Amino acid sequence: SMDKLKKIDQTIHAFYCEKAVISEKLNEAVLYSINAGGKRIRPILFLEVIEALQIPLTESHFKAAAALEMIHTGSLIHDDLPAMDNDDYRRGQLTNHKKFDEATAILAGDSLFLDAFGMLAETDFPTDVTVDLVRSLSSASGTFGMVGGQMLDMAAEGKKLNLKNLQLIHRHKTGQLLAYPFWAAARVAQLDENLLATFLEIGMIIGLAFQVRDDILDITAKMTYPHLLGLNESYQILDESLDQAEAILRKLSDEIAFAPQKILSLIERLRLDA
Amino acid sequence: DKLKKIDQTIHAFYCEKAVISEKLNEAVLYSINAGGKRIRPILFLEVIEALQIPLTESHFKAAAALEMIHTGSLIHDDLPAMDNDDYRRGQLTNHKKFDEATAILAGDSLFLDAFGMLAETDFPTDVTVDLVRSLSSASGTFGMVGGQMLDMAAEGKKLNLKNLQLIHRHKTGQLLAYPFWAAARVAQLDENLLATFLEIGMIIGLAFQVRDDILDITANFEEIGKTPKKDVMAEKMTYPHLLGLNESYQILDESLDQAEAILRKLSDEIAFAPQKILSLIERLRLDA
Ligand SMILES: C=C(C)CCOP(=O)(O)OP(=O)(O)O
Ligand SMILES: C=C(C)CCOP(=O)(O)OP(=O)(O)O
Ligand SMILES: C=C(C)CCOP(=O)(O)OP(=O)(O)O
Ligand SMILES: [Mg+2]
Ligand SMILES: [Mg+2]
Ligand SMILES: [Mg+2]
Ligand SMILES: [Mg+2]
Ligand SMILES: [Mg+2]
Repeated sequence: SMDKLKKIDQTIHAFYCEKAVISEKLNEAVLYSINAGGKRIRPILFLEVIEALQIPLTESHFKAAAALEMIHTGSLIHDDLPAMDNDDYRRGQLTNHKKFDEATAILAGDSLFLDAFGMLAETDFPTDVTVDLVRSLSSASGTFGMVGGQMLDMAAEGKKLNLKNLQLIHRHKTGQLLAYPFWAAARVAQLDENLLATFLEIGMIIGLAFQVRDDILDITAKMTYPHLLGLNESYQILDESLDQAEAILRKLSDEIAFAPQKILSLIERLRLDA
Repeated sequence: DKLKKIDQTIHAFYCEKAVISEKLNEAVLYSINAGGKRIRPILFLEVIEALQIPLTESHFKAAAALEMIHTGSLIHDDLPAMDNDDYRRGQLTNHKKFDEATAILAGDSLFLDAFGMLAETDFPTDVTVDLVRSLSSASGTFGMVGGQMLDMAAEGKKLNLKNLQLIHRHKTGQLLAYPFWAAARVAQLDENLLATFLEIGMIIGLAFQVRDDILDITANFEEIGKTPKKDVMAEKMTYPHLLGLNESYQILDESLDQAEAILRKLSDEIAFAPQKILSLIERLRLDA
């Protein structure tokens, strides 16, 4: 009903504006990175799986979605730093450290990480649900998730590596937090164990597809699919990953009260053509 | 020994899961193992014990989470764009031992991992959610990171006592208040008791930064494990810079006195044995 993008941004603004401000500059810097566009694929997938499962959307679903986006946004800020990829622009816009300075951007990223779990604990979900969501969000973001993947992507700089090493980087650097929204929606829906596993499986496939798509675009728009396998095979892997994800979603819809059309449409907009 | 077990708990979190990056685990564990007084996690645990609750592995995990955020804050605080120290805890800072990128990510890990650690306890789930909300509140934009920004923005500025307190209560106060509040929450105490423990923690937390400011300009490298007098070169707003050393020593001493008096008063209102906590506060006292 209400535009999900607008509501997600309003949820985020409300978190920063509802409490007595301590540092105006910190709030400003954090919101700069939030308001600097973003397709919001991660929170949108969470919300769309919730609706697909016939659950009416509430304030709390938007907060859980927002928590996820805050972690994603924080990782981008740090990834751009001079000590990291040292980029002056993300999406044709000044990166945080260039808009402000290096110390501000390090702290803005730290805030988004730490704040996200506060956003997530503000929901009205049953408390056992919230605890699992926190555990899994940490697992997907930290030393055994996104941060680990970031370290391996650095550790990788040194070498040609095989498929196994490329998949290891992607799985953790990006795969985990693209899969989280699928698993998390299913957990909020209180689905049984094997359904949770299926939803996580979809998410990992979509995470893979998203990273292969990235690699293909970044050379039509080092340690990548096109470099490792060539373009032809990269296109093939993207296409069969999306097919595979779509087939599992359709099979669920033939088995439980699940209406994934909007998800299937979102996935269809990721496709690339020769 | 609590020190030993806190470290054991952090080690197990990192070693008992399948490693993704050996260099990340190495960088994180480097800063942990370089040292630290563990005042925060120890305070949490001593409150629990003072309230007559036998310690369990779950209390140590909650304590560890708190130390993990603390350690993350130090790694970032030491960075060249922040306070730029080559030394922390007697050893090379993370960014000098490895590199700046590694230090950034190691700090990030610690922050994100800490909530995972906290979520692994066997506490009732409403308790855990309360601790998560309050730990985030103490640590983030409205706590420690908020105070870190104020501290950087105040360099070279002539600020008043109110502004200085704001910096200190947020960058340092929040995460020393948290362990008192948190232990009382775990203990399931009533509202006015939670507030009393929070107040003891805010008193101790502000005093701790007064103490740190003092040490910065009076202690030697071997004593503080970090490069002396950075506050002077950087023109930080500090208690000695605003009020002078003499009044700063006075404030520290009387703040510690107040915290102890409230703790002693609690012991004739509920079942509470504060001796180890009082002992710990006594080790914080400074002489001019
Ligand atoms: C976890 C994150 C932030 C992914 C960063 O990966 P890259 O560094 O390869 O991606 P872009 O900067 O091109 O987004
Ligand atoms: C002053 C602050 C808040 C940072 C250092 O805290 P500690 O003095 O507790 O440092 P470690 O013992 O943990 O090294
Ligand atoms: C969150 C932190 C680090 C508060 C203490 O600030 P300082 O910068 O004075 O701490 P030290 O580096 O002197 O330990
Ligand atoms: Mg990168
Ligand atoms: Mg990058
Ligand atoms: Mg500092
Ligand atoms: Mg410092
Ligand atoms: Mg200091």
